[PDB]
Amino acid sequence: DQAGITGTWYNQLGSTFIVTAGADGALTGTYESAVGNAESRYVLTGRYDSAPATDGSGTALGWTVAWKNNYRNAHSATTWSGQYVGGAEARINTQWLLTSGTTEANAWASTLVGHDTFTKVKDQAGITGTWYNQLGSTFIVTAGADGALTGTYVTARGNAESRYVLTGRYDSAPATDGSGTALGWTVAWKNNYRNAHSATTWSGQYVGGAEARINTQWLLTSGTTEANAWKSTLVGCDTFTKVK
Amino acid sequence: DQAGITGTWYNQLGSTFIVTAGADGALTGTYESAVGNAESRYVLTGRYDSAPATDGSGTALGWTVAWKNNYRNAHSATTWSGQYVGGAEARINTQWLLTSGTTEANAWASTLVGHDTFTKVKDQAGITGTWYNQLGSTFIVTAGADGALTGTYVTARGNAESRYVLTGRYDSAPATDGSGTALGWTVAWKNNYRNAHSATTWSGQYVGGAEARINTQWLLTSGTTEANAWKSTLVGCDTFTKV
Repeated sequence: DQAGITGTWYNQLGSTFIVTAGADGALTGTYESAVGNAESRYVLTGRYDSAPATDGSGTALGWTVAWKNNYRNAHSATTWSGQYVGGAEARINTQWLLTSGTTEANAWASTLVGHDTFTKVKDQAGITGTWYNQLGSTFIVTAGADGALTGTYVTARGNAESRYVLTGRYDSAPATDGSGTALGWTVAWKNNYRNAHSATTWSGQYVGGAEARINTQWLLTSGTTEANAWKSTLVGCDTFTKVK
Repeated sequence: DQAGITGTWYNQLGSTFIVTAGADGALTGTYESAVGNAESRYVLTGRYDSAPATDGSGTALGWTVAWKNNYRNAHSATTWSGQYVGGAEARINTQWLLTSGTTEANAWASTLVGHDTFTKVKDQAGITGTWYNQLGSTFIVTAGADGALTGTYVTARGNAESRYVLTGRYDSAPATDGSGTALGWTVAWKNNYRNAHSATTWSGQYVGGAEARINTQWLLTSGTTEANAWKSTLVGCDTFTKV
């Protein structure tokens, strides 16, 4: 829960994840990566299921880091999708997508995938607006000047109805060689009407111009028992356009 | 290397992988899963980089299991994409995609993703033919009556030229409810002309009819040093059509 997630987490690479869980399902914090084109802290935002099922399954959650701070710009964003498991050896088991901004020629090679285990020991104008994917889903987002993404997601498919809060990050200083703009965001599939004990992260890049698009891959993690943890995470791809 | 890979491997779930690596980059064997809708042995086929680099990096490889045998049909296929790392604690580090045959309505929810670590210590007619993806790549495949897939792959993109061998598996007895047919295959990016020290696995489903498709997700693993292992694997999606 909130008390369970809030705190400092360490992964198998030596990265440090500092997070506060809000009563409302918010995740806010800083990420410090021991590997890659990274240095010092980066802002992270995400969501978690603030009312997980009480059958001993984990708590679905997700979060995004855009790899830009005052010192470094790696023209990339990672999203982690996973579940928090509580108790004496508390864990956040995740899968992650790392998208780099690329030319359209290199887009097929844009996205790394991996797994991280966390333990408690050891432009703006372009993106802001309404987007529509091939499923009929609607993504309403405001890009902040500081790399924030905030808005609501409405899915035409799955155990979803009405709007869900979304938070994420984008590279607010993309390279100006015609590369896309790396970004990601999370929805926890809980609102006032439904709780699907799950969270999706989208990792992708915004491409501008006459046919602007946001090309993404996503991870959907469900809260599971440890028995079913191997079958907790769906993967897919969504293409968003500004026209339905 | 061939000698390093050949043998019995065990993962964190208690599954057993028995494999023979051929001198030609072939992987053949049986998989026994400790979890899921699986019992007894299932055929596996795949490929590996038979000429990895000698800078200490792992050896790219992948393989497929279609979850059909004489006792069980789970209308699914898993592809593992990873690298073999040799020495005293030999490992195969993988990511996997498990695609289930679904209706078009449920296709968005068809594919699971995970990671497995292995240690040495504990529609035949529809599919057969030429397929083209959105990148301009060409996939030529023969589906065997037994769930085999064999053929060649020619990629319009990446560190690739001419044909590469492909092997894989499909559900040779999907359900009679309009679901797609689960399948997967592997290409190791080595031929007589090029070695890209990498292997791709496609996991997906064949949908038949007037606009037949193979909808896939893929994992591309490069051989890396242990320091670069975190950045070894690309993920994407390819749609293949007959046109």
